[PDB]
Amino acid sequence: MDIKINDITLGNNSPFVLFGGINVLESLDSTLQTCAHYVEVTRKLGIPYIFKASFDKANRSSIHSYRGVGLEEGLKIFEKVKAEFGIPVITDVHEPHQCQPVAEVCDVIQLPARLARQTDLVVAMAKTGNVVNIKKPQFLSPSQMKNIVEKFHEAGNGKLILCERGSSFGYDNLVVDMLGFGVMKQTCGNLPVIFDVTHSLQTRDAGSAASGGRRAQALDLALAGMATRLAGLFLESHPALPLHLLEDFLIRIKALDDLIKSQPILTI
Amino acid sequence: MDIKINDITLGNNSPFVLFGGINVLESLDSTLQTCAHYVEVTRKLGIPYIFKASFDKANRSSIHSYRGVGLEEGLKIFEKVKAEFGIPVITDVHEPHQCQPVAEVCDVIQLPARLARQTDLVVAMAKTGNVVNIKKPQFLSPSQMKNIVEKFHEAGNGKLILCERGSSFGYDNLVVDMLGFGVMKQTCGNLPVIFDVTHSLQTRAQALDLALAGMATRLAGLFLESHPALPLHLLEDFLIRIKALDDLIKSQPIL
Amino acid sequence: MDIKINDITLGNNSPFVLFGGINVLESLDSTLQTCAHYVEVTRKLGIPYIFKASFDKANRSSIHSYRGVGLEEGLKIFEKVKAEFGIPVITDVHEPHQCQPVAEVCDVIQLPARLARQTDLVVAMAKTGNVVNIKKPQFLSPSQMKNIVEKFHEAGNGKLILCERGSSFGYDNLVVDMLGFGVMKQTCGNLPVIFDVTHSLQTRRRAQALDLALAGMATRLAGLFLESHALPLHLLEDFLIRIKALDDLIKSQPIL
Amino acid sequence: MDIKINDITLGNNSPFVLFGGINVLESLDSTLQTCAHYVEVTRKLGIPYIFKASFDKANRSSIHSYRGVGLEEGLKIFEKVKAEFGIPVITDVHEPHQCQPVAEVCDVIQLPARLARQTDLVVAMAKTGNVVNIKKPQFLSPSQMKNIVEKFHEAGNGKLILCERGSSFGYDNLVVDMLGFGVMKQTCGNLPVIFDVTHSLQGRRAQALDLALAGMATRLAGLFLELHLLEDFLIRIKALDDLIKSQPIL
Ligand SMILES: [Cl-]
Ligand SMILES: [Cl-]
Ligand SMILES: [Cl-]
Ligand SMILES: [Cl-]
Ligand SMILES: [Cl-]
Ligand SMILES: [Cl-]
Ligand code: NA
Repeated sequence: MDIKINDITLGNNSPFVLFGGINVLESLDSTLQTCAHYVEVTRKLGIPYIFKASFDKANRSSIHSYRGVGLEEGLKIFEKVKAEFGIPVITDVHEPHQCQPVAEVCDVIQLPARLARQTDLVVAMAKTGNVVNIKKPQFLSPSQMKNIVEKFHEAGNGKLILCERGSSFGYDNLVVDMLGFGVMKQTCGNLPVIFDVTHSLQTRDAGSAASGGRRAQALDLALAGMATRLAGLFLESHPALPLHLLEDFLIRIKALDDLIKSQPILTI
Repeated sequence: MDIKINDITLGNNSPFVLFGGINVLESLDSTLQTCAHYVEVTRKLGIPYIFKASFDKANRSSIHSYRGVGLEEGLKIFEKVKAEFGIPVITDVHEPHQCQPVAEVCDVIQLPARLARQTDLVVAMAKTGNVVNIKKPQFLSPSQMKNIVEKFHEAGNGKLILCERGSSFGYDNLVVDMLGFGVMKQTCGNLPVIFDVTHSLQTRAQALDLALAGMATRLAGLFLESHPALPLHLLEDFLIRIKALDDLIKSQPIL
Repeated sequence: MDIKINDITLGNNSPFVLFGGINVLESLDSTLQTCAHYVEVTRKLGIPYIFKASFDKANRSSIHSYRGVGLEEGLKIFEKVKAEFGIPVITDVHEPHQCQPVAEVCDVIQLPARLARQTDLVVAMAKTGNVVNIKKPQFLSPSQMKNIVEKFHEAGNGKLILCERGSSFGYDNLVVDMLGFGVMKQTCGNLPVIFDVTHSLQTRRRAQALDLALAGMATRLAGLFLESHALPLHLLEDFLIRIKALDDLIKSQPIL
Repeated sequence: MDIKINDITLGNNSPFVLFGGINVLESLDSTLQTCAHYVEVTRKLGIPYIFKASFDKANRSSIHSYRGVGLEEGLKIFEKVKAEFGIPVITDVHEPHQCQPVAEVCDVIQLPARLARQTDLVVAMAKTGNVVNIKKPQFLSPSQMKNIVEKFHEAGNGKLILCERGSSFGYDNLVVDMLGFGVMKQTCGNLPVIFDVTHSLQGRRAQALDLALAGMATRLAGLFLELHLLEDFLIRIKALDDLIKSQPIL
């Protein structure tokens, strides 16, 4: 099943879409500057791009870390991003009451992994009728995603993206099961699957030392996921991977994606 | 560090405290019946007791599933439990705005495991000044519980209980690392550690074996659910065993 | 099901049996001294005791680490232990050809975890007719132990002990699933289940070994398997006092 | 570091090599038939090929299960495969005494994962001087492969292949950590790394293809694989391998 996002077609048989941006919105000027870097690199390669940021992030690593400019100013920033660059945008919500006003502006709304079973939020997000990105909790098996999808369907919204972010592996933070992508596609009606490679490399479960040198293998992880035929890649980059590297990185991802997406799926 | 909850002393070198009750509040009358059973059993066995129930199941599998009586009616039920039996109670909170009104009634308020990183919720719970029960996420290493404890300390509340509920073990399965208890005690200032045996068994006579094993490591409390979950009529027999072990362990000097 | 090992009764409802000793037989005099310390302490506390050591350790940290005294001299050392102290002994085997000569001397023979699905070794061990200790591999689940037990039964030997040593948990780490003991008892005919606390900790000390040991023994087990040099040898008495306390309590109550 | 196996170059920047065949050798005729199929498919696609089989099934579910032809007859069959098809072969060894006679015939000898810490087996395999395929244990972090490599080096054999076969994930289940390939390359001197997709897989056809594609995207020396399913698979794997190998390393 494909999802149309303005001009973009998002789907597991379509050219991959890049989701990226900044962690939290600070100001119009800082946002436009960072967005412009992604837009310039993606335009150089012809890759569809959706800008991501949080306006009120409730799960930062300290309780006084800045949560973002907030709903009213955040939406004004997102409006300007859409107008200036002509791209769609994506943000997370965590309060049911925020869903409707966010959905007036933001093309895709995101269901934080920790909240993925929270019924009042699921309903409120569903009722917006917007595209929704469902983050797969690290503690949920891929064959359980169908239950979250079922709740969205019960609440009347089928425009759903499934977002892989890794699975809990010992006290070693996260491992990504490359088979989980296929399990999701098969059980959830071939909804668009996207791969959050950045959060798959998170180390808040066990601390950074428990991940050893393994996180340096991030291009590899991205390539490996995209080899399984995916609608998109969710990826953070700042001058997260560095920006001199972003073009080189996307060249490799686009090469693989183009190769994969050009071949018919295996005969049956 | 010990925590006083009314007349109860909760701590890792004190007689274990039972946090027991039910999944979800469904009516006044069923709640009082179940709680009466727990009170009568625990009083005769001499086991300190805190009554547990959720007022809302916020993450059931269908949007049409029964969620329980809800906040307003749930607090009325908890007020009646406290009046009738004179015991403390515990319930979970899911939204920052629920924290102050829940804390006015419920002695202990509980941070759900999946919400343990929600900073707005941590702050709102902390501000209540109530005793807090921190459910350890299945995806968190025991040496990282300190990170949650640090947030509560920064928010000005140190009356914290650490609650084991198992660790993810592959897909759809949990294991309880019996060494984690000691890791939590050493790295979190010997705050009370309690064991949620019920949720640790998320896919028998297995509950007793697992409870015994956890309590062998010397813990402040046991957290469990029954249904009229352990069959309610087996409660007394179950607790006799747990108390026999707890008494023995607690009588041995710490090494 | 109980197993008699000389005058010892091993079983999940009997007083726990300590299986203790050392990693690798490296000498005669030092072996006897260490064994003597275990004997003195277990006799003082009334705890049944079986001395454990490897004669050939195929597991070493370097290619030229000493592998141990070997079969012939190792069996001689075991003979001396048995003559001097009058206790049973246990050791591991790695090759079918070693089964007979080791079984003639040793009261229990051990199947290494890595070899637990090696059919030729299983058959050769079964055919000795000796008591066998089956080490549960860290990569095998507790409900698969019944398949190893079946192979021994097909080969004619039912005098089997199941030994827990933890399960793989992420990378380079072990966790002991306290529920596995019950799964093994239920699916394998209530054969004796013992807990190798030493090897269950090898990726993680004294206070840890105690907590883990107590936790396991709370589940009602036939025995505890440990190495010293590994627990410091002088702390053996204190450690066993606490284990025996819990074991006596548990074992004195009927099963629920 | 590349390894030459006859006229095959095996390395992490070379065209991938297919290791495949059958589980356990049962007869000459069925072995030659299966091998001929792999040869015909790999030749027409231009993929280097090494034939794999065990002479013995060391783990069977019953004591009375069929065990395979055994060492003596197994080596006679491997000799005939090499004479008929002119390809290298690979088999596993389980006992030190088997190492020298197997190495006389088999180009690559394999260290089973469960036996990777058996020091006497390592030494005996090293002393053959043959190319060795080291199967990574399901509990070991990829950085710990360096400790096994060190042992082989100290025993005088540097012709080593590291082989991924998945990692234990709870009970009775495996996961392949796609980050581990790079870790093994970086910590073990860029020895060839190959991916045992068959044993990593605790329809199922489509799963094997997804997993194989994902691992080969990390840039590997080779792969193990068990109406024309082999060729359809290989066509896709070769397409991806060729693309990956044509990009400079980042
Ligand atoms: Cl903080
Ligand atoms: Cl998560
Ligand atoms: Cl709960
Ligand atoms: Cl959890
Ligand atoms: Cl041992
Ligand atoms: Cl093992
Ligand atoms: Na004997």
